[PDB]
Amino acid sequence: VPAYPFSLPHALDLDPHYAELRRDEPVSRVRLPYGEGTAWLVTRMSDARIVLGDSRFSTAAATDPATPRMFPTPPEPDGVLAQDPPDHTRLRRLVGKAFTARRVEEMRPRVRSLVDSLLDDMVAHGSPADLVEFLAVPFPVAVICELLGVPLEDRDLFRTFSDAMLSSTRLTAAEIQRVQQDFMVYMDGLVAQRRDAPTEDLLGALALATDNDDHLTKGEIVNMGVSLLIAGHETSVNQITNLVHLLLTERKRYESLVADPALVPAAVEEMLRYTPLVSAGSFVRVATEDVELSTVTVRAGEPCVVHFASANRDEEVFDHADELDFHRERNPHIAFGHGAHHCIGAQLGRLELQEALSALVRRFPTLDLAEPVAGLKWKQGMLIRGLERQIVSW
Ligand code: HEM
Ligand SMILES: C[C@@H]1[C@@H](O)[C@@H](C)C[C@H](C)C(=O)[C@H](C)[C@@H](O)[C@@H](C)[C@@H](C)OC(=O)[C@H](C)[C@H]1O
Repeated sequence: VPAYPFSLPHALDLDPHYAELRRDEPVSRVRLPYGEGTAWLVTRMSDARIVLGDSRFSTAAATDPATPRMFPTPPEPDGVLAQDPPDHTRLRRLVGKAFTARRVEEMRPRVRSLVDSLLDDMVAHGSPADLVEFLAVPFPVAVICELLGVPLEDRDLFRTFSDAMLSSTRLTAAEIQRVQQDFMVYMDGLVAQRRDAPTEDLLGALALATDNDDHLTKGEIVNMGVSLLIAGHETSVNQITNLVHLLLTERKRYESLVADPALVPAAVEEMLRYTPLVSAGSFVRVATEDVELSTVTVRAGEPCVVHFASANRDEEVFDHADELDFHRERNPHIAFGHGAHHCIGAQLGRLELQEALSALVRRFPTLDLAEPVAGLKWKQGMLIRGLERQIVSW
């Protein structure tokens, strides 16, 4: 009967319904915006983990246009989200060898230098300035270029492609396709260059063959490079803005990081959990077999959808879940998702946020929201929450 999403999202607030559903009906039936049929909506942490983690659920199935989904275009079956084991498991195994947490930490110095440069630009502009335009938008795409060892001259081409891939793209041409192909040929050439001469970047590592051993196709590598750019961009850009919003609207929080800069990483985790970056449910999971959740048993062929932010506010798991606490002992949030499809960029997402917050705290202890709160322009049509603009003063 009821439609999902329940209501239009306001700011980063959570719909009061979810909290009711956790208590009264953890697994509810719901009608999604675009597929045919009803689906199950999972609202609690244990259930969410089961749907995400257990092999009895398939994302590949969700590619059927008849299958319910949050977004208008049926999913592309090539998308790594839509990959099912064991082909998906191979991709993850191989890319996971190169995308270590150790490789990400080693980027931190170059990433610090990158934020510093962006902020210097913002100081050149003078207070007050749009933190979106100067920090949130440019920073993630630069970070990903660093990760792919793109030379500085060619980064222009990556920005255009990321902006063109977003559904909100202003240009919205027939030409988008022209950009896509132009970009694709470039990536081809970049991977071929890596095959000819090994580089220390993540493309370089993926290009290497121990030659008695498992490695990716050149075409697989190109496609993976595009996958990493797109997944990492939209989420990161808005997530930066969202953490800053939380920090400044109750400024006691930002002051807490000024006082103790070592608190930043803990704070980032807490804000990842607290922020409903994904306004809607999850990419759909269709049951290959009967599976037993908390309160209901899902029959094979029934579609499930997870709301990550609700799970993150589950009262069983988190004391004062509705409150924002940078001094939690444990924080097992699924802001990055869970199981097979755990965002690969989970470490590079954390790096990006920790480095943006630390830089702000270090260069601007006097940082404050210049735009009035009521004035704030939140993005309206989107799967992902974020501010169109965020004017700040220092
Ligand atoms: C704040 C930053 C980020 C957040 C909150 C985030 C969140 C997520 C979530 C929740 C998923 C899982 C969705 C599902 O399973 O239904 C996911 C998947 C993914 N994320 Fe992210 N992400 C972030 C940044 C990035 C970055 C920086 C990269 C890459 C550089 C990235 C690449 C991916 C990829 C490739 C997947 C696909 C998972 C798979 O099937 O292997 N994301 N992300
Ligand atoms: C990599 C990201 C990932 O973080 C996912 C989980 C974000 C949200 C929850 C989605 O999964 C969203 C449902 C996507 O799968 C697609 C609708 C797509 C159009 O959006 C996306 O393409 C976004 C960018 C995904 O590909």
